[PDB]
Amino acid sequence: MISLIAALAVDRVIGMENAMPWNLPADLAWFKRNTLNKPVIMGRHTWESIGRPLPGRKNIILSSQPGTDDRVTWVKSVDEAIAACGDVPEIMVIGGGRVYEQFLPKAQKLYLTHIDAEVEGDTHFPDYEPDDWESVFSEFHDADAQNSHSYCFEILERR
Ligand SMILES: Nc1nc(N)c2c(ccc3c2ccn3Cc2ccccc2F)n1
Repeated sequence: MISLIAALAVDRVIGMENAMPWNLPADLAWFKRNTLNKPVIMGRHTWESIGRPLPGRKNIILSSQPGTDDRVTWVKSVDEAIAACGDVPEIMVIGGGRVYEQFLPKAQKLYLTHIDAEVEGDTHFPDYEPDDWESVFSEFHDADAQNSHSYCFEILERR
């Protein structure tokens, strides 16, 4: 199965991390947990923001342009990325904008972290119709000493 894991701001705004409101430690741990030991598919820029391959995980980069790092797998096609993951229980799509919008049609599960913070941004998350996504889990968390704004974890599944 294919899953997307994203962190969304107000108005479903998607964004490159490293800092911003997406460096939230507790969200990083939610990500690291759900993304541990599963093959990981990203974009160019989402790969640039990590700087290192995510360990114990095949890392796949969807890019129209050629590879610049042998520690990871570069592919050009959505279907090449899926195949490059082998036969695994769950594939994890990491971002960003263009990569989410390419993989939504084939995904069965969403791992959304809604953050209660606003960013002026022109990149958004794909508009999923609630008529084909069931909320299977939400976990609100207050603003914390390490977490600048509150945040709500959510899992959704296609019906
Ligand atoms: N909910 C949700 N979803 C996501 N795809 C991410 C995330 C938080 C950080 C993310 C995501 C994707 C890439 N990074 C940057 C990064 C990840 C791991 C280590 C170092 C790093 F810089 N949170």
